[PDB]
Amino acid sequence: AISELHGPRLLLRAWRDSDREAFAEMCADPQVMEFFPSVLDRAQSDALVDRVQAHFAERGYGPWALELPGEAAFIGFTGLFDVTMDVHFAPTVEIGWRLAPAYWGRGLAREAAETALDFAFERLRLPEVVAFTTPPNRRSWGLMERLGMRRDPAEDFDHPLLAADHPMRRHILYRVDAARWAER
Ligand SMILES: CC(C)(COP(=O)(O)OP(=O)(O)OC[C@H]1O[C@@H](n2cnc3c(N)ncnc32)[C@H](O)[C@@H]1OP(=O)(O)O)[C@@H](O)C(=O)NCCC(=O)NCCS
Repeated sequence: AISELHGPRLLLRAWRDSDREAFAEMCADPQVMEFFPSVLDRAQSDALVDRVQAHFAERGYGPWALELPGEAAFIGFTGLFDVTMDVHFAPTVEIGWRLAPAYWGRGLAREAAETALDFAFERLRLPEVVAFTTPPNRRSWGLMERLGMRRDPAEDFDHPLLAADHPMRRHILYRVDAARWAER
C-alpha cells in the first residue's frame, strides 16, 4: 500500500489532484532558477508529478507530498525514488526533496528526510540510500551532509539522462547505510 509517514510537524502522504496546482506554483516561482536553468510550466510540473505517482503506484513508496497540519495542505515533497538509470551506484534507492521557499529555514526538509530514512532502514530494510545534485546546489548537498550522508569526490559522475554539453551534467554522490543511520 502507499505508505503514509508522520514527523512531529509534517504528514508525508500520497499526492492528491489539488497538489498539482500548489506544485505548479512552486515550480513557476523565479526562486527555482537558483536550482534549475528555467522555471517550469504546468505541463512540465505535471510531467514530474506523473513520474512520482507512477513510482508510488508501481512500488508503494515514493517522494511523499509534504502536508503541514495547522498551516498548509502541501509545501513540496521529500522521499525515496528507485535509481534504475545506468550509473556505477545503480541499482539503488535515492532520497530527494523540493520545498516551497516560504517553508525554508525551519528544518522541515531535514524533518521530512529523517522520517523518510527512518522508513527506508526500519521498514524497507534497505542496505543504503543515496542522494545526488550538482556542485553549486549548496542548499541540497548541505542537507545531505547534515543528515549524516557522506560524499566521496572520487564518485562524481556525469548524469546519463542529460546530454553531454548540459551544464548540470556533473553530479556529486552522497551515501548513508543502515549502520551509520543508527549512530544518530
Ligand atoms: C534543499 C532544501 C530542501 C533545503 O531546505 P532548508 O529549509 O534550507 O533545509 P532544512 O530543512 O535542513 O533546514 C535548515 C535551515 O533551517 C534552520 N533551522 C531552524 N530550525 C531548525 C531545526 N530545528 N532543525 C534544522 N534546521 C533548523 C537552519 O538553521 C537552516 O538555516 P540555514 O539554511 O540558513 O542554514 C530547499 O532549499 C529546496 O527545496 N530547494 C530546492 C527548491 C526547488 O528545487 N524547487 C523547484 C520546484 S519545481
